Amino acid sequence: GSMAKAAAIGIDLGTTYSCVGVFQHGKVEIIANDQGNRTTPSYVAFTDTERLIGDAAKNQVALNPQNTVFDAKRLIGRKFGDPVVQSDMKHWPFQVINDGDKPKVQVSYKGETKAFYPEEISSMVLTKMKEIAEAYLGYPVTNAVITVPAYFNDSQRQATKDAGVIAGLNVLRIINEPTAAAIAYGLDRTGKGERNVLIFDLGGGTFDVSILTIDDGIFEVKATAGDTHLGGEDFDNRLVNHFVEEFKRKHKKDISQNKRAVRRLRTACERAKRTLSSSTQASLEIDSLFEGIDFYTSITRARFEELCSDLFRSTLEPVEKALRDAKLDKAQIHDLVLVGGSTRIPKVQKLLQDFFNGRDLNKSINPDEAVAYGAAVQAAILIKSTRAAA
Ligand SMILES: Nc1ncnc2c1nc(Br)n2[C@@H]1O[C@H](CO)[C@@H](O)[C@H]1O
Ligand SMILES: [Mg+2]
Repeated sequence: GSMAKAAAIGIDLGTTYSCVGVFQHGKVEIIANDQGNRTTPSYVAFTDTERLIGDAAKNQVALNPQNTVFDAKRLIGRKFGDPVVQSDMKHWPFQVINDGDKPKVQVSYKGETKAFYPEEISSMVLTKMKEIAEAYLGYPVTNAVITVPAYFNDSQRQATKDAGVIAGLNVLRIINEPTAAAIAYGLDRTGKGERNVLIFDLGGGTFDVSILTIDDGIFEVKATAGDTHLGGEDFDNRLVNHFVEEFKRKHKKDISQNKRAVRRLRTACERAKRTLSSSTQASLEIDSLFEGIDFYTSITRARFEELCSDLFRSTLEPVEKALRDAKLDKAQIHDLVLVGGSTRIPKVQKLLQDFFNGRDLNKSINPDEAVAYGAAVQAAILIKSTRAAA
């Protein structure tokens, strides 16, 4: 009569990391990739023999900086002359060129110089997320919901759909990232009456706050605010500067000019930063860091919290601006939702909870997975084709 339908998937197409989920048997499964990772880097690398996507691209970035592309989401649907694009290009090791006032990334690939539109790079990341899902389900996937930031305009939304089409996906809908995080908690299923929800999204490179109103499952974006220069990478930079100074004091050597030693220090700092979210102290053990000197040290959570103290406190400024813009008071917020891996930091949680006078934070769904979780919930609703009974 009627063949069983393939499951639809939910994709969080992130600036630095992407995540895929599927809703089946009344629950969401966040799908790990073939290296066992629940999130996949939004990186594409180009060589003379291969195109690598995800963890394989990110793991070879150190020696291939010119031909490894990341941050395509900062370029998608924008003009080459846009001041945002011009500033961002100074920080990128890959070439960004001007093709009719549209940015393109130019790399060496399979013996030739090749330029790609940002949507083409994003389609390569979406192809990887589709293959991650098909490896778990064991059949081809066609339908997907893709999320975008709430501030994305029409051009940015259309370029995201185009990336989906190039990847061979049928895009069911483009949904806002804060709306997807709210859906993950079922905040649109609480029935009649208005609810005000604040989504606190602290990423690798940016911070976004959104205030939504939910009335009978209908979402309205009331206010957005943030900081483009505040994320997990700034906390990593504070630890790097701390340990460079520490090596200087202990061994009377400045390591800051050996890229490999700085990179090995930064990699270790980011992992120590993660350990400090669960432990009160973390060890740093690097062999032959500089001039055959082993660097074995530690950092307490109290010292890390002091190093980043100004940065953590500055997350409350966009919260107050969003509340003024929404014309609401903090007591009028019904639910607080955490998004992004950097929200696992205990001090960040404490500051926000203290600001909202001890209120509980929704953090039960892994913050790096909440957006994809909500996108997978929506994807399963959008493919329903039930015919009413008499
Ligand atoms: N448990 C964690 N505690 C502290 N930080 C974390 C954690 N997990 C993740 Br993931 N991060 C950081 O989140 C950002 C995601 O782009 C990166 O800067 C990661 O370092
Ligand atoms: Mg995100």
